[PDB]
Amino acid sequence: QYVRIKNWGSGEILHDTLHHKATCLGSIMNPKSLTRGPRDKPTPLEELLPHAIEFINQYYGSFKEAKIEEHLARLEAVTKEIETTGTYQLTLDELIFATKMAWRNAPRCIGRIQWSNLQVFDARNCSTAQEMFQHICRHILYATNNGNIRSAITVFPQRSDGKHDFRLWNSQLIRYAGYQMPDGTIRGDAATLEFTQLCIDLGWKPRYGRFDVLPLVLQADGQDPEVFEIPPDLVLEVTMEHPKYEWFQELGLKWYALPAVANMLLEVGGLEFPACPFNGWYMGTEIGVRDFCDTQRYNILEEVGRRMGLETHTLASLWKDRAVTEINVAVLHSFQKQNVTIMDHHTASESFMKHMQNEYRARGGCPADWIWLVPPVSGSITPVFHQEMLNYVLSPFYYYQIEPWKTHIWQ
Amino acid sequence: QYVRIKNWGSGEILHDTLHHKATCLGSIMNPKSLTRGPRDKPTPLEELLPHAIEFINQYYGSFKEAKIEEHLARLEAVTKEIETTGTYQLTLDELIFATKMAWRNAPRCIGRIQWSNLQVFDARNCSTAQEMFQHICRHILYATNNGNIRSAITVFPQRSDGKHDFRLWNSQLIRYAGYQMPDGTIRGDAATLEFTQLCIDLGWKPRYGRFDVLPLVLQADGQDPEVFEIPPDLVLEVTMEHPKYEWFQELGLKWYALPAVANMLLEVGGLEFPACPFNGWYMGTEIGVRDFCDTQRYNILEEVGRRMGLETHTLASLWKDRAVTEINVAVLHSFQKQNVTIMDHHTASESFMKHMQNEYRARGGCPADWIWLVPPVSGSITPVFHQEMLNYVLSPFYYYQIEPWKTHIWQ
Ligand code: HEM
Ligand code: HEM
Ligand SMILES: N#Cc1ccc(Cl)cc1O[C@H](CCN)c1ccccc1
Ligand SMILES: N#Cc1ccc(Cl)cc1O[C@H](CCN)c1ccccc1
Ligand SMILES: C[C@H](O)[C@H](O)[C@H]1CNc2nc(N)[nH]c(=O)c2N1
Ligand SMILES: C[C@H](O)[C@H](O)[C@H]1CNc2nc(N)[nH]c(=O)c2N1
Repeated sequence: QYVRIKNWGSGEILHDTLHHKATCLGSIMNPKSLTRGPRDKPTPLEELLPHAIEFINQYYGSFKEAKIEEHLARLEAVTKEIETTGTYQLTLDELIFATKMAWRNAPRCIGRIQWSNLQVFDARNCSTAQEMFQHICRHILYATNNGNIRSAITVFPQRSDGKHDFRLWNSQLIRYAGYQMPDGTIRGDAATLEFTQLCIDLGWKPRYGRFDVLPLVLQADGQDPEVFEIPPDLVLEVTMEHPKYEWFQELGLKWYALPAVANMLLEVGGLEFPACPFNGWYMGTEIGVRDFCDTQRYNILEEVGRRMGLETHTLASLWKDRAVTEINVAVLHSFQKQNVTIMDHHTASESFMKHMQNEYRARGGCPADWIWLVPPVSGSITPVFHQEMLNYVLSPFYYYQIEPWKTHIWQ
Repeated sequence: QYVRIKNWGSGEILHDTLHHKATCLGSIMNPKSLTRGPRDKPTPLEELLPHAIEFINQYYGSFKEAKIEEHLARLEAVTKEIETTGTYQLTLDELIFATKMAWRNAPRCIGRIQWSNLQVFDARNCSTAQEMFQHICRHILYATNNGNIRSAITVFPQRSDGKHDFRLWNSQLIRYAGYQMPDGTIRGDAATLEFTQLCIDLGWKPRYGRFDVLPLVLQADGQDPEVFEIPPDLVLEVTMEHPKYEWFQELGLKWYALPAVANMLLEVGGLEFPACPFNGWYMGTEIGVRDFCDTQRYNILEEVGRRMGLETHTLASLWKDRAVTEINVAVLHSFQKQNVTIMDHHTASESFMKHMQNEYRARGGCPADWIWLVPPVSGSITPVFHQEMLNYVLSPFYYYQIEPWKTHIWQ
């Protein structure tokens, strides 16, 4: 059967079949259903082996020209591998496939039309935190590409017993430090207060700035994490300026060009990769609305309002809506001016709609979390708002993890 | 136990207990879980009687000063009533309580801080469509109050066997007609195309305008529906003007002052009221963003853009965000100028947050559908966006219904 899905803007109807391949608390950010926690022992054969077979089938079934001999031979090899060793190793080709599929299956990602365009750095041979650091640097460097942003993923060694996990303690590859000031005030990124403390506690020298790039906190083979400063030549920044307001530059705002997730787990055919940093390119509203205007972040709304000469004390004036748009054009303008890849939320919405349509035609569905896909600003002025969606967990998938410091056994 | 809920903007944590009193497909507009369909026979005693007792307990348990004698006597009376007659009648006091509770339990309503402030018109003695019409007129008149908008509800007779249902075939008490033009174009409200046809098909004279107020299509005691024109002196309208753009008036826009839902079903202690029109007052973004800017409605965005002299062909310019805000200030300004109650989305968001906080303190929860509660524009600039919510069906509740024309047996 199917689930009937309606696009209220265009009246269009779609039939979801794909939800049958799946594995209200919808407005929860980090639900347990979206988390893949730690392990003390390897995954039971009873659950590993069927998952593995399904992946191999999915992998071979994706081929335009089917190769039955290779498929059955690989099915045989993998089965024998799991039954005798208690685990298995993917081929590079299978890993590349897994990373794209997991992105294709990320319900919270608006940039999925790009799913097939991903550079994969195989770091499964990695053994030390220094080698992890080198892989992360190469990733930052490749992905940054002097502002011509490229989507990439670095896949570190898979979880074995769960006592030898490779982990990136950071939220993101590039992110700013947040300090609780003696004044009671907060400096920089209020969202990294706890993690900034962790870095300081592990020997990081805090420069006490508003835009201090946090260090890499790398855990290799279950060992205690090691702190590494990101070479500043690798961190590309965009200084904020408005195309009409000269005073915008005076706010002294900047942002990093690279949106890279550092802390997620890639699940593929029973295998778990607890260290697999990935990136795309920015969507303007993420910096302009979330990073600059949330009270839990840089919180600049009032200042941009006052400087525009608006009624900052009457909500009914819509000064907040007026200010947010200027911040958003500034973000867009600044990235454009400085030759750095950025996408506006309107263009992204249309792109996702095209992708979703392609996905229903290609496989009878697209897992999509409406709450995440709808831009944080101008919702209904956007096609995705009027689109009914089905949110489900397929495989391969990118899961959240429990924060490493909460489960790590020290030395 | 409880469910831990986080407000990411203020870091605040709440514990939901109330979800235990309840009865992903979250982005679906009219799910079956939110619908209460028709009946051929009265509700089985096995399901009616326990629901009835729970309501009586809830009603008596709401008293500041408990009345055990009255409670047990009413429990006894109701039980005897259901066991012997197969149904029961609420007291006016119980009905008033039920209507407010159902509003308090409406997860999709941002105006809930007002839940206790509701005028209840008891029309349970109604027998004809002409009497229904008189009750609706009195409601429109009371609620309108010359622009000083008051929340009201008219409760028509409860469902008996389901073959004698009282129904309002309209979506809303006041709404504009939508016509498919010979030109292939659409005139007026594109969202009422099908229902406008139904009215024409039932003998309504279409005036072929952009703002033609639809007639009342009233079904009393299971009879065939009757068409009634709303007395125009009862329909208060706000003509749209911008406080700075003189050309805004030239767009020739207007909207009705009264947001009144006509088609929902009130469920209370096993009883179903399939005709119970209710209203509040407008939240600006509903007219400005949804009614004026959706492609499925009045679709004015491009015209407001051009007239502002903007890059209507480059999405990256953020012309849509620029235009929507002006439309929104126009809506707000026009209702203010014309002394008609309206609430901006920023003020409404703050109000709901205060309400939600009061609700967790008062009963350990607040059923809330995030997708609906977050304004259609300026999401994150709003406190409700950062609030994690739990969506569940309590009782009393306002359910959707299957469109009457789809199930009605004609004469
Ligand atoms: C190439 C351009 C891309 C764009 C414009 C894009 C954009 C986004 C945006 C806007 C979000 C919402 C993030 C948030 O609010 O926290 C997101 C989330 C996500 N994206 Fe993409 N994305 C892109 C590429 C990628 C890539 C390359 C992958 C993986 C290989 C990916 C995986 C995800 C995942 C897993 C999430 C959810 C993250 C979370 O739950 O915190 N995206 N993406
Ligand atoms: C007094 C001021 C009020 C405000 C500002 C308010 C505002 C709203 C808004 C903005 C919505 C979203 C509607 C949509 O997008 O379709 C809504 C939905 C709702 N409200 Fe309220 N409301 C108010 C009063 C009421 C009253 C008096 C009741 C019932 C007695 C009520 C019952 C509901 C219900 C049941 C829904 C969901 C309607 C649907 O699912 O289509 N509201 N309200
Ligand atoms: N915009 C954007 C975006 C693009 C790709 C990816 Cl992986 C994530 C993205 O956004 C998220 C926003 C989380 N606050 C993000 C994640 C990691 C680094 C920087 C930004
Ligand atoms: N705004 C608003 C609003 C206030 C109270 C109620 Cl009952 C409903 C409201 O909005 C809905 C929007 C549906 N498109 C509404 C329902 C019925 C008539 C007019 C407006
Ligand atoms: C698909 C999605 O459910 C739909 O388009 C929703 C989104 N949020 C909404 N929120 C409100 N208040 N009213 C609506 O009609 C909608 N439409
Ligand atoms: C409570 C709610 O889940 C939360 O505040 C969400 C809303 N939608 C979002 N959408 C995206 N892309 N990113 C987010 O962080 C959030 N935050």
